[PDB]
Amino acid sequence: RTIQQAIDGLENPVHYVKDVSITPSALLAVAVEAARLGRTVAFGPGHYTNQGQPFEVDFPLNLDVPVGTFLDFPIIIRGKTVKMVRSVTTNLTAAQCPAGTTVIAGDFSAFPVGSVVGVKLGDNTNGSASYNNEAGWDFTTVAASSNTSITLSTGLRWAFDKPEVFTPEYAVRYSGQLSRSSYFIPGDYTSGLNVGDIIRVENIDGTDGVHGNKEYFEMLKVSSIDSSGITVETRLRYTHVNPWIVKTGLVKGSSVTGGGRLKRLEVRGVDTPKVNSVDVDRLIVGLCYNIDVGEITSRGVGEPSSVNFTFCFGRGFLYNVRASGSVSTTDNSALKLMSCPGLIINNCSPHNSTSTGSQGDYGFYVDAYYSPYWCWNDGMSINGIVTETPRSAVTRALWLFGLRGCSVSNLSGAQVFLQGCAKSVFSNIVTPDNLLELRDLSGCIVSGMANNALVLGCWNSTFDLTLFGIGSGSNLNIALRAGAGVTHPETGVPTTLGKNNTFNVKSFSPSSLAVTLSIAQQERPIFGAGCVDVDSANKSVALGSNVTVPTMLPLALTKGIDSGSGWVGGRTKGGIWFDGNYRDAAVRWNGQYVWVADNGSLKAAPTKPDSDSPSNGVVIGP
Amino acid sequence: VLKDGRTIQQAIDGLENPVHYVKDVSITPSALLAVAVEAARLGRTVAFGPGHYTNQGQPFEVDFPLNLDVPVGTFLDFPIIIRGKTVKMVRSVTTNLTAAQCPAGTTVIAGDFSAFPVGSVVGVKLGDNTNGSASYNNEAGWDFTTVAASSNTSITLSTGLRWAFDKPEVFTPEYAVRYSGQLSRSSYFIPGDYTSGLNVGDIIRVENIDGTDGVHGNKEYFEMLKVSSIDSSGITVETRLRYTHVNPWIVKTGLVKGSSVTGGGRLKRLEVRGVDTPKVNSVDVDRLIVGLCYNIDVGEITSRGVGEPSSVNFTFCFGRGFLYNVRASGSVSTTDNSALKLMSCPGLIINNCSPHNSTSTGSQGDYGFYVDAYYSPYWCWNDGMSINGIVTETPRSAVTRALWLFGLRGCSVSNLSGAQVFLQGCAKSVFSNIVTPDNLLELRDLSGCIVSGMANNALVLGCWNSTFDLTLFGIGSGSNLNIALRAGAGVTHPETGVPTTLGKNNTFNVKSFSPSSLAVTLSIAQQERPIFGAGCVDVDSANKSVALGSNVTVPTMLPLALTKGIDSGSGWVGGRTKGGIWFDGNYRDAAVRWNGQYVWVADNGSLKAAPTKPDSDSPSNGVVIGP
Amino acid sequence: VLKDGRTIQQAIDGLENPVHYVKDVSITPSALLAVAVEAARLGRTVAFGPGHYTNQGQPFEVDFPLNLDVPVGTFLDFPIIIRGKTVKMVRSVTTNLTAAQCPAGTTVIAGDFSAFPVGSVVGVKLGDNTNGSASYNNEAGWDFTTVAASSNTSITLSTGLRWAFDKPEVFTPEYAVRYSGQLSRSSYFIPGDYTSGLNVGDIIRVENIDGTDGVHGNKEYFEMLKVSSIDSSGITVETRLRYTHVNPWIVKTGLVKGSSVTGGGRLKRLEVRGVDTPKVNSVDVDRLIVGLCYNIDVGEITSRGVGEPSSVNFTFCFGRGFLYNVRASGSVSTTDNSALKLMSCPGLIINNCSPHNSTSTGSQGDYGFYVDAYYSPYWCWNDGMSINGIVTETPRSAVTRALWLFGLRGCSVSNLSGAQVFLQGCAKSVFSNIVTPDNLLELRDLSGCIVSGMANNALVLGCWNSTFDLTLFGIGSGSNLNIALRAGAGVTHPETGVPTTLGKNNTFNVKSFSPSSLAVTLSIAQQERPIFGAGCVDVDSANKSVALGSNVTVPTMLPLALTKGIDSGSGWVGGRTKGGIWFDGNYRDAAVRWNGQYVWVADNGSLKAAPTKPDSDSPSNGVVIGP
Repeated sequence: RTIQQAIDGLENPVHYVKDVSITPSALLAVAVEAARLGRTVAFGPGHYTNQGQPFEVDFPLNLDVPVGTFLDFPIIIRGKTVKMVRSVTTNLTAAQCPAGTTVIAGDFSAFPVGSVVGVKLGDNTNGSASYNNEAGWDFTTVAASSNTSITLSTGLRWAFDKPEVFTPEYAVRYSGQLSRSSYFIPGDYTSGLNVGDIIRVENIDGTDGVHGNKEYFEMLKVSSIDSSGITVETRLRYTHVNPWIVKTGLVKGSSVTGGGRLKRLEVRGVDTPKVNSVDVDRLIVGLCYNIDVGEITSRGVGEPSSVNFTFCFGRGFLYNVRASGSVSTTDNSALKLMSCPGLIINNCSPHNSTSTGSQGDYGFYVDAYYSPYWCWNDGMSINGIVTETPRSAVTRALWLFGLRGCSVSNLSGAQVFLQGCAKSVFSNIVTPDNLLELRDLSGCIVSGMANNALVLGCWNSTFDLTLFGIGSGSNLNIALRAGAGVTHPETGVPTTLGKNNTFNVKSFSPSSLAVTLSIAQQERPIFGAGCVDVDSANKSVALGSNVTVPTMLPLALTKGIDSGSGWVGGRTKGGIWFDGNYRDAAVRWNGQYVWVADNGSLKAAPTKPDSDSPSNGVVIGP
Repeated sequence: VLKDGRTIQQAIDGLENPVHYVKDVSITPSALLAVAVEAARLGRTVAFGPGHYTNQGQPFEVDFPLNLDVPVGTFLDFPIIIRGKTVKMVRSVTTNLTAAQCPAGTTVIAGDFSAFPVGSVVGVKLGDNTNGSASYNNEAGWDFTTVAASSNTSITLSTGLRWAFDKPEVFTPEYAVRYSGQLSRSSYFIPGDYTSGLNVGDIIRVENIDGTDGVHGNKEYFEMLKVSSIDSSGITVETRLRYTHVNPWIVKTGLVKGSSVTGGGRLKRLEVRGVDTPKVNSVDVDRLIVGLCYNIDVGEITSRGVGEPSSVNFTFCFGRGFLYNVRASGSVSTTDNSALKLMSCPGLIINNCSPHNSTSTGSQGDYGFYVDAYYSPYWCWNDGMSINGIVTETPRSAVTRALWLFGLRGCSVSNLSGAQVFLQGCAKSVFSNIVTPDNLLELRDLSGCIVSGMANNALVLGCWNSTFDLTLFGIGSGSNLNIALRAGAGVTHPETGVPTTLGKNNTFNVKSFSPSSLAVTLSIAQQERPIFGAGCVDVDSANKSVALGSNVTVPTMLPLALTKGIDSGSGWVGGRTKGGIWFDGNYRDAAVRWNGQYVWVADNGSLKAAPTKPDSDSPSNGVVIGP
Repeated sequence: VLKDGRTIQQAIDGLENPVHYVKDVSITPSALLAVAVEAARLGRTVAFGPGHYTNQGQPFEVDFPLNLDVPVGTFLDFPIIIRGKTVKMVRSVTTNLTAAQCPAGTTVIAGDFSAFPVGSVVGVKLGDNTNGSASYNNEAGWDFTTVAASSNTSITLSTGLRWAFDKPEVFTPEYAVRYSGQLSRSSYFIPGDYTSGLNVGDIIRVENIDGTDGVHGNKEYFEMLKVSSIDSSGITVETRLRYTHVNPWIVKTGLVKGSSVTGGGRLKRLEVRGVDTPKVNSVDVDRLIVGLCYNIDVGEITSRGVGEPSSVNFTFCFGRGFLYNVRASGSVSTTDNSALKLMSCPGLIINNCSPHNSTSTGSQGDYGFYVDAYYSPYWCWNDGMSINGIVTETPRSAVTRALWLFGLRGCSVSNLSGAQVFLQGCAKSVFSNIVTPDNLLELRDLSGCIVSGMANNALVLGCWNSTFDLTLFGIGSGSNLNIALRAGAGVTHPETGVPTTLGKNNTFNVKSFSPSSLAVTLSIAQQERPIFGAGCVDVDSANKSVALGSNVTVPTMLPLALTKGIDSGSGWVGGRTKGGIWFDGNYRDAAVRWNGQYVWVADNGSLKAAPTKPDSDSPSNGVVIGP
């Protein structure tokens, strides 16, 4: 009967998964068939648990997950970080494969002498920050191989746990410098690369990492190629010296949308992933290009992060994200980004982060160190981050580290830490109940309002702050404290004195204990014309150890200011116009009030004159 | 008949009419309700075919999740109301009484209350059939107390009603407990044993009684919170408290678990009330109301209005919400209201709203955008909002005010443009990138705020510890006639509620570029220690640069670039500095003008003075003050 | 084999081939049009199954609403053009005349115009087969006049054509009336009786003739407005007028009522022209053009380009639009153009645009982001836009300028980063959070603007009543060699159009941190009353702090933190203050450096001077000025 066949077909659309009991292998076959067409797999209502197994694909996945569908199992889309011809896994420990290792045991017969070989951490280890390698890739050449060992031509830069050793499909050493902001890489790569391929550029000898470190890399998409060189779709973010150029195998697109719920989604190694309008309890996006992720909610799964983004390159968008429910024992964050240059971030609202010991679990954290790598967060635009204090002994809530050339605005709710940033603007910071902590910023502009503030180090920076209170702990009774730095963020030079920082502080604490500004370990601090405090305070300017060339413009501080011969005042052409008579052009100067009288003479008196000729007045001249 | 026993007719009928798809514009209200009930059983969407649906003219109301897909070509032309339980109740009695029959302080209410046990918790709300009245301070209030007596003809409350109630509805909460002590703002753990009534995922109402953390120090305010863990020692909530409460009631709500409306089509009227995590996105809604919800997500909305005082409202939305890409218009009011109106939505991120075509009939206004903290009786702070990107136009009204923000604290606000802004009664907030060059900028009773941008002219009333960094292009035409920036008296400190008429410690950095020969750059009255900063500029066509009115004390000035008259007096305070100043020049460019002299250090090191600006180091009208 | 009328095969065939689902990539252009016409009757979507559709290589053009659902896996690889009527017409005559044959001032046009009555309104547009030419100032112009003579061989216009036209098309509008007098910007009511030609919901074109409210005071500008109410006394419009018009034409348009393209898939080329409220969202569009639309909503778009001078552009969009989350790339030009290009879009909110990979072949540029107000002949202001979040990179071109904003007024702009910004010919706008530390920041002919952020170095040309608050890290390498901030001559005031070479009353607060021994912090010429504010800073490695060039008058300085040479002269003006100053110290830290002396008040109250900074209160080189 054709009618029965027709109705059976109508009741069971291809590409519509509606049986929660679909086997893992049948679900995989659905996804394989959809990918041949490039179309979506859609789901009917229900609670799907996939026999408790992860569902992993290495090809494009386009899911429509509607309201009423819960995909309650791990879904992992995983492309190839480096495209490989062969690989040998290993169970050596980091102690058996320490930094500088050149000989690795295993069956390496098929690895030709002189070929390029790469080494990565095994897929069943997280490595360790203790030997500075949780995410590292190393490239070198084969000096010798046998069915018992391989000899590398240069030693491994870091220790590896469970090293996996492989031959890249296409990997070439560049001789010379690829400068940041370039778009053309000279050379003949036509034997290995095509338009649309994504390459990894792995620095070896350059120093354009955070703190001047040499471990960093970036991904780029080839937009043109000929025998003279390749052009890439976005300009280089970092300067590389003698890098490796390596072909990746990122998956060509993937998407997850629809309004339903996913327990755990991992999107790794994808070119142009989209994740939008879903509830994802745990979301991980890593080693991707041109991401677009937004309108996401995430309740967490009790892991140290709930949503994180790692090594995302190109021009990404991250918007309208509510993330929560993370629990950590070491530093981590509900919403966490690590080295995502060029990303636009708009409107993130994290909350309910918890730490169970002595370290933090932040609401929002942008970090540039993922051992071994120190890739700058170059050129990010961040607007609209609303936080609350972690449920933690650590009250820090929002932490930005390793940003350069970034525009940052509208940060509110809980304690902000800005650390190790360069040439960036941070405005509309609104955290009136909290400390604002600032460390080792170079050429930054910081403005907004807080309870109290701490500046450690910093160079050529401006701090334009309204402060409502004073410190309670290491900054006890001080509205703004400045102290020693540690490291210049771009050069990595150890540096304890801050230099040339401008302070425009309006301090409104009504406490009789308040010390408006307490400054130490600073060269040429500048106290600007915008400084204000009120006369209930205890002290206006306390200068401590190692302050040199302190500089002041006329301001509206009301209580004690420390003295000394090193003060530099304002400088001007044109004089000044003291526009007044004895009433309102009397200049207070040491123990006198000095004024020009109505008859043109210069006078002085030890108390403010109530006439042009007070009885305690004297004529200076003529 | 088919292999599974069904006839062909049933199989095609089901394919041509899926249970969750509504394509018949003539579907009855009862049949539509049955569709919605069945979709809620499966947690899934009801989708519509094209057509103009009127539901026999009837409102369509549900008290369970509704998830609608309303595509382009579908017009749901009937009210749709999703209504959860603001407080979960085990019994309730409605009355017919007016507010005059149930005044403030009432303890005895007529009706059949025989099932209300003495000593149980009893609540009173306005009936759903009244809006109350701001005239007795109660449009939205809830009161909780205990039963002191009950019978089949009246009930006696242990404490008198806080406000009068119209049509009071008297009820037993399913779970309500009185807390003894303070719950501080920014806490996340509430001590006590709530395990007999609460579970993880429940939403609770915390109703303040004795605390003063409302706007103006008022005692009427509340918030909602979601329970994230519970044990016999206390509950934790998934967002920290926004307000400090003292001896509050802790009350279990019955918010609906989710709901959504999406799809590209058009709805005449959508009310989303008492929903945990509602989503409304990518629809045209003529009248949208979202009220008493948690963790909202509303965006990509257009609204043409229905000629009512507001077109789009958000009221009492708690947790962490998003509101974005909204175009609203078409409202008509007789008393103050707004096309897009928000009342007490702490923690909300608002991005890109573009209201227009708002109209008022009388002497009050119909604003484009209004964030308000007073919804009588409540004064819940708009604490911790982030607002970016609001474009307004002048209402069609006697009142030119277009964008009004009241009762914000700890808020980051930026990018407000197009028509007249009023900031009122805000604290510890930043308002930047204000761009309203054709309009007055009005600022009243701000405490610890920073306000920057550009306008035609400006008015500062009161304010404490605030900074006004403004470029102004014109001068006032009415109550601020010919003044670029006027400062005058305040009314009330916003946090403490203390009546206060003098502003204090405000910084003014005003660049005033009106070319009018009538312009007065700054006209300052009723201010203690106003500070005229180094950023002040005007131009020498002005009539006057600084006029000082009544009750100005300790006026303070830093060296600046104002060019016309400045009022004199012995109370002026100048800038203070270490290091002296370097007057870097000789007689031509280090001559200091001082009263009627020019004073300079001559090339031989002597100090000279002359009554006109010196054209040489030794003018014939020069005098040596000394060597 | 029957159901209730229909055969079972009918029903099965209907279900296997639903009528609004296009799933056959072989569908003919005629059949696809018929699907679109049927959907428009219902106002519903056309949805596509997966596949690569090429429409037999034909453009697909409609002049009625189109609502497409284009899902992931669908590629519509052919041009799709939705085109409403810019002006509704009742007759039109096309010609093949060249611009030399129809020069500016032309009153007589050959052709069969026997159907055009003397005294009726006639309009002239460029033919649809021409682009015109900027060389005779007309790529987009419309002219309206009356018929003075007509016959089967020519028409005579009552007034000469304002510009030359190539292939002029001559037509009678359906409804066009001349307004006598001024329609002021910001108004909403247009007096007169238009009921014979207009209804609520119509969109009108207001074409200025005699007003001067264009950029540079030019007379060529127009806007579109939607009628929200009408009676016999006048019309009301949904949004207030953006421009002031004098003796304009009021012309009825035929904009299409709605259209939309969504769904996740890919389109080769989409042109949306003459549409009331188009929506384009969540699609990949290689080339996207949106022009002459009202209340646009375009967002979540990616565009890889087609190698044309622009990839995505918006022209003449009115009302209240949104543009958001756009990644555009792949443009290639030989004359100025931009990957993402906007021309005259007043009132538009723009949020989060990330253009890249733009290329130009010769001496002009191909920018990443460009907002322009000149599209010949028109100079319509970009009035009241809000722009936030633009990330650029340097074009692959000899021109390094990457982001160019021209002809903005009343705009709030923030968060511009990544590559070289040019702000030109803007008025009464704020531009903040500019972060381009590797690049020149170029600023020309700004009036009443506030510009803040950080760059490598900066150039200010002209400008009036503006503020430049900048941190600079380097110095120029070419035209601005060795200078951190250079100021020079302007050209034109942007609002009045008055030719003006001197800037006036600009405030410079520059913090310059170049460590180069060549650095000149400020090099100022062609400026009246430049103000060097109290926020200026440099470091003492620099060569020079302030170099004054030709035509600097009334240079004004407040006490600041510049450390190297400042040019001298008698025209310097210092700060002004009430209350004196408190030099709070003794000989150590209240010594005033003054010409070649240090002056201080000694502990005994006498005034002293010494030629070196004093190391005691009575140095051996000191002198008592007086007691």
